[PDB]
Amino acid sequence: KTVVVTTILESPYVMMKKNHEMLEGNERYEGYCVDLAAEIAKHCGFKYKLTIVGDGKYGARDADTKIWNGMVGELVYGKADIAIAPLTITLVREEVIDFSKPFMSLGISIMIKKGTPIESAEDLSKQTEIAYGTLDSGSTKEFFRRSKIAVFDKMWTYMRSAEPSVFVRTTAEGVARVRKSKGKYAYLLESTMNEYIEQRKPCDTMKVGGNLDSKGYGIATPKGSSLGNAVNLAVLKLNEQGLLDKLKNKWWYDKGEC
Amino acid sequence: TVVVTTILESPYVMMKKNHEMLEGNERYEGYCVDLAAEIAKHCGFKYKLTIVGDGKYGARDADTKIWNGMVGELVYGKADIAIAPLTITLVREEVIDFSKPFMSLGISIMIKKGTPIESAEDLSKQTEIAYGTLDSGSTKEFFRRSKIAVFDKMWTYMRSAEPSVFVRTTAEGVARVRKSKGKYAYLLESTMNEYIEQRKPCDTMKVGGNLDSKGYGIATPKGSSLGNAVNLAVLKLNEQGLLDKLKNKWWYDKGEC
Ligand SMILES: CC(C)S(=O)(=O)N[C@H]1COC[C@H]1Oc1ccc(-c2ccc(C#N)s2)cc1
Ligand SMILES: N[C@@H](CCC(=O)O)C(=O)O
Ligand SMILES: N[C@@H](CCC(=O)O)C(=O)O
Ligand SMILES: [Zn+2]
Ligand SMILES: [Zn+2]
Ligand SMILES: [Zn+2]
Repeated sequence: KTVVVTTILESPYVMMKKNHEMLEGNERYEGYCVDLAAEIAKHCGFKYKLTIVGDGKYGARDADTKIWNGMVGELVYGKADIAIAPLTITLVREEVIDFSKPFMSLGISIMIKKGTPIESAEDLSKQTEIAYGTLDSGSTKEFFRRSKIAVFDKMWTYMRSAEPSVFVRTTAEGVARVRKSKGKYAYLLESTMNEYIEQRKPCDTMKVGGNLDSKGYGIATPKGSSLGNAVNLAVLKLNEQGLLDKLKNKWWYDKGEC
Repeated sequence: TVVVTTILESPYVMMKKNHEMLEGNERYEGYCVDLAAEIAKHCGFKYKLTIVGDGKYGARDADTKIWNGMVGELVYGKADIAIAPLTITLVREEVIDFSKPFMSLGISIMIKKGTPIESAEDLSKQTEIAYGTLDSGSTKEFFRRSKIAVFDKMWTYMRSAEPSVFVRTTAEGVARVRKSKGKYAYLLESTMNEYIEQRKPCDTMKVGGNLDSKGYGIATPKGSSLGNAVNLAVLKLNEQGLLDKLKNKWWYDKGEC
C-alpha cells in the first residue's frame, strides 16, 4: 500500500514549489525532507504520499486532555505511517513513537538581529531590555520547561510569565519578530533553522554563542511499526554514502544569499 | 550481573594510577566508566566491566565471516552490553543493536605541529608525508568503501603502502605521529584527536574539517531486552545535560595545553 508521510512546511525542509498550483501530489513540494523522503522510499521500495500536518505543529501532549497534537499525533492516532521532517528525538516522544538514528544534528541556539548586544544564553538571562522566546509547541519550549540548569531555569521563569507572550506559532513568526523588533527580541530556535536564515536575504540576523544542547532529528514511525527497522537501516546507508551531507549542502549552503 | 565489554582507550576507559590496590570496576576510570555507572543506576542493574580480550572494536573477517572485538563479544554471547567509543555503522547494525548516539564524531586528521597539511585533499596530493588508520575499526572501513575521489585515492595509497601505515591501537598511531618528525599523519575520530590535542607534550593538532559525521552508540546483542531500557537512559542522560558534563570533565577540565 501507499505509505502516508506526515511532514511540515518549514524552510528549507519542505516548501511549496513556486508553480505548485500547476503540479500534483508529491510534485508540489521541494526541500531537504522532500529529497530525503524520495531517497528513503526508493531504498526501502515503497510508494508514498507527502501530506502536510493539518494543525501545522511538531507535536506536544496537552497537559489536560493528554492528546498528542502535530506530526506526533498523526502517528499516534494512525493518520500517518511515517514522519519525515525536522522532528526532534526526545524522551517523551520516544515513549509513544519510534525514531530512527538521527539524520541531522542540531542544538538550541540564539538568533539575534545583527548588532544586538547579546553573546550567550547567560547574557539573555542577566538582562530585561531584550525579550526572548521560542516556538509555542515544540521541543525547544519543552527543553526550557523541564531544565534544572540555573541559566535555563531562570530563562524559563521569565518566558513562561512574560507579557505579552514571547512564544510564537511558527518559525517564520519568530524570525519576523526578531527582524521587526530593532534588536529588542531574540529568538531561541534550532541551529539548523538559525543557520539557514542567516544565509538568506535580507542578511540581518545572526546565530550567536554556542548551542545550548546537542541532539538530532529522526525519522519517526508508530510504535512497533514494521517500517521502523528498514527506515533506520536506510538512514545509516544514506549517511555512509554521503547523501545526508550532499543534501545539507544543497539546501543550506549551495543557495546561500549572504 | 550484566557483563559489560569495553576497551582501553583514553579518555573513555583507563586504568587508575593506583589500580594495583583496587578490585573489579574500581580499577578503571574515564568517560565510559562514568557512563556505565549512570546507565546501571538508571536501569537498576549490577555490572562487571571487562576489557575486550583481543583489544579490538569489531570487524568481520572476509574469509571466515567471524566477528572480532567488542562486536564479536556481543555476537557470540560473551558480553551483555558494550559501553565504549563504538561507532554506529550499517554493517554492525545488521548483527547487533545500538542505542541512539551518546556522542558525536567525525573522521579527522592528526598532524605533528608544523606539518604542511591542512586537509584530506592535501594528504592525497603528496607522497612525502605518509598516513594511515587503526585496524579492525570503522575509519579503515570508511576508506575501504569510499567512492569519493579524494578518499578512494587515499585508500589506494594506504592499502599498498610499504611499510604498513596501519596501526593496532590509537596510542600506536599517536606515538607514530609524535616520533615521525612530521612525516606521518594519523586518521582518527575527532573525539580522540581533540583529547590528545589537550594533553602533554602538546605537539599534535587536529587539522581541517571532519571527513564524515556519525556517533558512538551503546551496543547490545540483537533482540536483547536491555536495548530498549539503555536507549531510554541515553536519551534521559542527554536531556539532563549529563553527557555534556562528562565530555567537559574528561576532555576540557582535564586540559594540559
Ligand atoms: C550513524 C549516523 C546515522 S548517527 O546516528 O550518528 N547520525 C549522524 C547523521 O548526521 C549527523 C549525525 O547525527 C547525529 C545527531 C545527534 C547526535 C548526538 C547524540 C547525542 C548528543 C549529545 N550530547 S549529539 C549524534 C549524531
Ligand atoms: N524540531 C522541533 C521544532 C522546532 C523547535 O522547537 O525549535 C520539534 O520537533 O519540536
Ligand atoms: N570507533 C571506531 C574505532 C576507531 C577508529 O576506527 O578510528 C570503531 O568503533 O570501530
Ligand atoms: Zn539513493
Ligand atoms: Zn543520573
Ligand atoms: Zn582471515
